[PDB]
Amino acid sequence: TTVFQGVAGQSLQVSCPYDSMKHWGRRKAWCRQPCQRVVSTHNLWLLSFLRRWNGSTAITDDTLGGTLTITLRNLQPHDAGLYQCQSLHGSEADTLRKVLVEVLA
Amino acid sequence: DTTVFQGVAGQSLQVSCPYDSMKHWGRRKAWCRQLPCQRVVSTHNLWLLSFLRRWNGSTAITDDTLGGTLTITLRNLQPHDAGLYQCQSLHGSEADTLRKVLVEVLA
Amino acid sequence: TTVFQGVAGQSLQVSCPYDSMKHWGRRKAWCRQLGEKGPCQRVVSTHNLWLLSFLRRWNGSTAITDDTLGGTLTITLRNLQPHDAGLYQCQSLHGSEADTLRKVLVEVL
Amino acid sequence: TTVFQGVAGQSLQVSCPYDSMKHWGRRKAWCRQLGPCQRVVSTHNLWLLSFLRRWNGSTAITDDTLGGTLTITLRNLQPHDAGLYQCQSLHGSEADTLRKVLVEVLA
Amino acid sequence: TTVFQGVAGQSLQVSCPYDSMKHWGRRKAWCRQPCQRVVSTHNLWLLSFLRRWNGSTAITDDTLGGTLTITLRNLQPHDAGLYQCQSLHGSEADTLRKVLVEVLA
Amino acid sequence: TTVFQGVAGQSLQVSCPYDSMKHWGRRKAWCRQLGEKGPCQRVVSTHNLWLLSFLRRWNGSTAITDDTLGGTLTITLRNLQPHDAGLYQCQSLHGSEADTLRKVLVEVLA
Ligand SMILES: *[C@@H]1O[C@H](CO)[C@@H](O)[C@H](O)[C@H]1NC(C)=O
Ligand SMILES: *[C@@H]1O[C@H](CO)[C@@H](O)[C@H](O)[C@H]1NC(C)=O
Ligand SMILES: *[C@@H]1O[C@H](CO)[C@@H](O)[C@H](O)[C@H]1NC(C)=O
Ligand SMILES: *[C@@H]1O[C@H](CO)[C@@H](O)[C@H](O)[C@H]1NC(C)=O
Ligand SMILES: *[C@@H]1O[C@H](CO)[C@@H](O)[C@H](O)[C@H]1NC(C)=O
Ligand SMILES: *[C@@H]1O[C@H](CO)[C@@H](O)[C@H](O)[C@H]1NC(C)=O
Repeated sequence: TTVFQGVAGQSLQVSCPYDSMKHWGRRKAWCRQPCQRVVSTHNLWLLSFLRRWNGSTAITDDTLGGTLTITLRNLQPHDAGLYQCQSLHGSEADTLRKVLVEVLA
Repeated sequence: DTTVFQGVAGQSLQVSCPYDSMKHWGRRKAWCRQLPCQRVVSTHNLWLLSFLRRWNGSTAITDDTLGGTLTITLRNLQPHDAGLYQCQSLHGSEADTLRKVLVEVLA
Repeated sequence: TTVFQGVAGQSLQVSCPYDSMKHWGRRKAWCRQLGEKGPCQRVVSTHNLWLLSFLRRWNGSTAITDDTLGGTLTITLRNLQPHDAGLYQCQSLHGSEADTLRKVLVEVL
Repeated sequence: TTVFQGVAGQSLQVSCPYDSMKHWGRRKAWCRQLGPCQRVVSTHNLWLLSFLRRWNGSTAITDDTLGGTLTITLRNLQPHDAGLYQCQSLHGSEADTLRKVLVEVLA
Repeated sequence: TTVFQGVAGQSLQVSCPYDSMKHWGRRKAWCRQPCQRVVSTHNLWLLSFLRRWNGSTAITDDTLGGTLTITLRNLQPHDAGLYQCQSLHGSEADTLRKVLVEVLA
Repeated sequence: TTVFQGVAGQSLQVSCPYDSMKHWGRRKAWCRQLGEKGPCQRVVSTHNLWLLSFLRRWNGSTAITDDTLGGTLTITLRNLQPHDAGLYQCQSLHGSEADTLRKVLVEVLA
């Protein structure tokens, strides 16, 4: 597990490394813990660089470097908890990283 | 603060400007001189080709939007090129400053 | 050891030459070494496909490109800060071993 | 005749500006004074691919023909690399000196 | 109306900037003041970088950076006058810039 | 003819520059010359697919690779031994023929 803390009201940047060759062709998803799915990368894998949003949560993927980037805009106290980066393939979903987010003031 | 770059006259000077790639996602960049900030060069009008080097006179510019770095080349640097400049990020008709740069020329 | 020094807040370019024939076909890595035979932690490596070594790979604020014809490995430390100073290794990968191409001290002015 | 100073064991970049319209369509070369100037590297035989890096030994050359900048890279600079060199613009069978360069190796 | 001044018997380089995306696909012309056409860029717009000559006048176009370059080789007093850079579209021609060429001994 | 000397037991690198435009599309070969314009015993040649000329090709402890853009052929003699010494040709191949790019004397030192 990894912990990311950010000041309230600002953007928090969560980085998620993976093996770019192992997960080649797979979309990624950001979910919160069951595991409520928040956002996934674009349906067209060659457009994984595209920033996609759910509310004030953005996801973007560098598939050459193997870096998945989740952005949390306007970090509120409610946004603390436990989340997962996952790699989707068919119906299954391997966890890439489990992430705990903290807020400060 | 304002970064200082030093180059020898008659040689090429590479000025770099880091920025946050998420904050400025999708935004073109520009390079201008202070006299007001007079525009010198901007990156490609199509953001997905920001890596393509654009020239204006002896100044070139390229953008690496994934790494979050803007690179400006001052070709054949001359003492009259010394002065104050700005890396900017454009959206709508506003120009957010990313870095103030001071260019010094030597012997 | 070779010393590279740069101004803080500006990009620093580090180049490691190597024998292109001895390390033909090998991927490269840049790593940070904290002990004479210390952990030596991976920072960034070249493309998983060796014929695409020339493509810039980013990890964080570090970029790597390899010129396998000239035998020159180029590392870019973007926005150099004091915490970047220290000892690093250019390494050539084969199997699960890494051979040292060059030891590099990064100093920050 | 400009002086380019480089640290030994590191790659030294020599940059060489030229009038891009007066040398249009022309190949460029790097040579070392010995005395006659002996040819080291030249740019791509096809002028429209001059941007493509060409190596001879520990010397590389690339040409940006739009901006009018020629770049030479001395790889792994050694003490025996110091000396006088020349950027040349080729046309027919004559070579015009674009820039005389003194290379200085430090330590 | 910008002024360009060049010593007689030597090359004068006249540069006209323009908006590259606005003029995408359009060829350019150099005209002398009606407006008598002197030289225009290549018929194949993807070869606009090609230097075209009319006598001692040459024209070349950088469609990526949006810079048109006119060269008056071996400038002579009878080349002084008022000129125009133009963008050709369909059958019309829009003035990019008006250029005053001046010569010195 | 130029001499390339190496110490016995270590890799020796031979270089053959050539006019990359003149020899565009031609494979290259390293062969041992045993007579006055006579037998050229072929040792190793670059890849049969010319766009793959960068590929390292082996015969025993001898390797060849070709930089067709810069115009440089590289022969590697790994673990140089006395039986490697001799007169060699760098060749440019076309049809059934061969143009001599360079003549090389390989010498071994203990
Ligand atoms: C956005 O996140 C909420 C939070 O659970 C979820 O209910 C909703 O379905 C998401 N939107 C989309 C389009 O998936
Ligand atoms: C180049 O500079 C001129 C004036 O300095 C300006 O009119 C032109 O639009 C510029 N071009 C670019 C691509 O910035
Ligand atoms: C980037 O760094 C992280 C740890 O900081 C590591 O997990 C990942 O493998 C690295 N990426 C590459 C391509 O080396
Ligand atoms: C490289 O330079 C050397 C002189 O230092 C020369 O003999 C050789 O021919 C050059 N290479 C090419 C491909 O011309
Ligand atoms: C340019 O060419 C046109 C016809 O293409 C001709 O009428 C004109 O005289 C020429 N101008 C010069 C300066 O040669
Ligand atoms: C290796 O070279 C010898 C001559 O030295 C030759 O007879 C043999 O056929 C070569 N083998 C291959 C696989 O090319």
